[PDB]
Amino acid sequence: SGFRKMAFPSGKVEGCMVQVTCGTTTLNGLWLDDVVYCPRHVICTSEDMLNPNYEDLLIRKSNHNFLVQAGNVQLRVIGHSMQNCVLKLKVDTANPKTPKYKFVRIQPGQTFSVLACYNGSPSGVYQCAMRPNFTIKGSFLNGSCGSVGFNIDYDCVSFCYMHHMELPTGVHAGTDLEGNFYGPFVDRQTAQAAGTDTTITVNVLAWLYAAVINGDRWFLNRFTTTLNDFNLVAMKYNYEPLTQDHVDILGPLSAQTGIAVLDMCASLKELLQNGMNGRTILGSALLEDEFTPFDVVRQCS
Amino acid sequence: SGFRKMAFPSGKVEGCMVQVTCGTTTLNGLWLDDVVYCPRHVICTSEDMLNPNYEDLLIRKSNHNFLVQAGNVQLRVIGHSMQNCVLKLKVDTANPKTPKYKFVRIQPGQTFSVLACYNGSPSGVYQCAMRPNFTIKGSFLNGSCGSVGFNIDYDCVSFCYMHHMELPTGVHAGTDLEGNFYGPFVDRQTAQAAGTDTTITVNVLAWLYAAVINGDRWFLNRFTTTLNDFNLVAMKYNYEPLTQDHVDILGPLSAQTGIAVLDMCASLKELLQNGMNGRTILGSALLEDEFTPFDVVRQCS
Ligand SMILES: CC(C)[C@@H](NC(=O)C(F)(F)F)C(=O)N[C@@H]1CN(C(=O)c2cncc3cccnc23)CC[C@H]1c1cc(F)cc(Cl)c1
Ligand SMILES: CC(C)[C@@H](NC(=O)C(F)(F)F)C(=O)N[C@@H]1CN(C(=O)c2cncc3cccnc23)CC[C@H]1c1cc(F)cc(Cl)c1
Repeated sequence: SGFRKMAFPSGKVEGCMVQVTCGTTTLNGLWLDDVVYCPRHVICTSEDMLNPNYEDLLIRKSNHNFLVQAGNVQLRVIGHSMQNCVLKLKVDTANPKTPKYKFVRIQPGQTFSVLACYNGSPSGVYQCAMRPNFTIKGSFLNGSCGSVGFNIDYDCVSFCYMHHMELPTGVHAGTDLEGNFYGPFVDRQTAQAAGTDTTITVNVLAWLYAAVINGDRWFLNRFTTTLNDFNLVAMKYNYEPLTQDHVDILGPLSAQTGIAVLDMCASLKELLQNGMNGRTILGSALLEDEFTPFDVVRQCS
Repeated sequence: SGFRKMAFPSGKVEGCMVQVTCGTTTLNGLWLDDVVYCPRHVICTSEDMLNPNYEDLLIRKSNHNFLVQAGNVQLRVIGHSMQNCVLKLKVDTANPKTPKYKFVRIQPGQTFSVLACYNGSPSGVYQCAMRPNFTIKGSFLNGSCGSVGFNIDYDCVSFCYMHHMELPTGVHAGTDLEGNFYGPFVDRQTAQAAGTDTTITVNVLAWLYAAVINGDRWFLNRFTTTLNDFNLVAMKYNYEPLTQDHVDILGPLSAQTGIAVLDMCASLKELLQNGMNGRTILGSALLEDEFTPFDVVRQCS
């Protein structure tokens, strides 16, 4: 027992991280087969960062404008192109450590592991969630661009995130591996702000279940709510609406614990209205929303 | 910006995890060079559980009584010995993925990463701390024994923890890689309990410094404290004593923020007295004690 924020093992991804240099910009690249993926802003200098014309910055460049370095060794760049906000550099050598992989785009509410990297070297791994406002609450410093987020299913690495930027509130934005942003953001040095965030209701409920499973039960009551009454309360507290699909998804945990979802919803409604009355749930004095139902099942089995 | 519970990249350790079976017992082992380390209780049957004599059980075993599997490959065992509570199995193949490593024994308050494994297969990575009562608040199920805790410093893996057991309160106990337990615990199914846990004061202080570095000052106050007065108050909330050593260790963070250590102690005393009153620090509504000064420096700007 016990319940922790857990990331996937990161070895398969560490084997793919490289350093990409263009002029005096350095950041991280993902090396899969014979192509390296990195943010397109690598080709941008500070003079242009304010209002970059990527087409024009790229047209001016050749293979020899990029240097790719995997640990000790230079990879020779033999082609280059851009897909949305990602630069693709073709190299003369396939990565022998390439895992079975897919590129997937995730939905808000879904979680993934981030391997934070600097100068092409993996430095730490943590778990986070795609927020409803399409940011992530990461931990990222200068040089972290091109770090990736991933999930693992079987032996297959699903890459879902590449890091591009930080917003004024201190949260992070990036793209999928095909270079489409999550959220209404652009890759230029300009004032941009995240929309009001909301809480991921379904995840909170999942985590309440994990709490029950670990013997934290003080927040249960005899009562039950409806979906419609619950959503009225949710709306009030900037929680995402709970849909019938969410209810379905929690079916396993509901049957496992003997607490019906609309019962858990009544608990959660009470917690929103009254607070925790000085108590904690799973070592937390706030309602945690970065664990999915699947994560809860994964860890509790 | 941002601050996250961050683990070390697990790849170097993933390449060392194997499965060890003896009789009907299967658990995890750590394959370094031509040695597999695992908990000695792998040789205990369901009858031996209360008062096993491990020396007596081991002398009855042949090399061929132990099955070691790495992926699909059987490793032939060609020798065995016991050191304290760890079994060492000599195998005929040195692990080609052996990283640079050391074995270290850590002290209460120190943090490390855990690679949770089942059947020799890594399933997740998380960060935790050696509690003052010599337990860790892990997340482990049946079959997790042999999972290890580690730090990485400059490509060198410091292994500091091997998982052996769970206590009644749901927390976890184990040994260093020389097989000495942390704490008074024993590898027997006899009645054992964790002593009262206390908060790692030096770590809470470090984490307040992290909050300042990250741009939040709301909890500071105009006061200072003597070290003695600090301890007399903090111990009333079950916090560990802060020592002159701790104070020296916080000097770097003191210098970067310009807040004297004793001033930060005054801030903590007030937090303990007042609570958060609806506010958070670094995303948390309680005082986090599982980041060391070193962890904060590592992760922070
Ligand atoms: C409005 C945003 C575009 C901007 N935001 C801010 O500067 C602010 F205000 F939020 F800090 C931003 O993230 N600029 C990045 C910063 N950077 C990093 O390595 C970096 C990454 N993650 C967190 C950090 C924390 C501290 C310092 N650095 C980082 C280098 C590349 C640069 C960039 C990205 C891009 F997509 C397009 C262009 Cl042209 C330039
Ligand atoms: C007093 C403790 C010795 C005992 N715990 C209790 O009795 C308590 F307190 F949990 F009820 C305990 O941990 N037994 C372990 C359990 N185990 C696990 O795989 C295991 C590991 N981590 C978490 C789990 C969570 C759920 C189920 N299993 C696990 C198999 C091996 C066994 C063992 C270890 C040992 F060192 C000596 C002997 Cl002879 C037997």
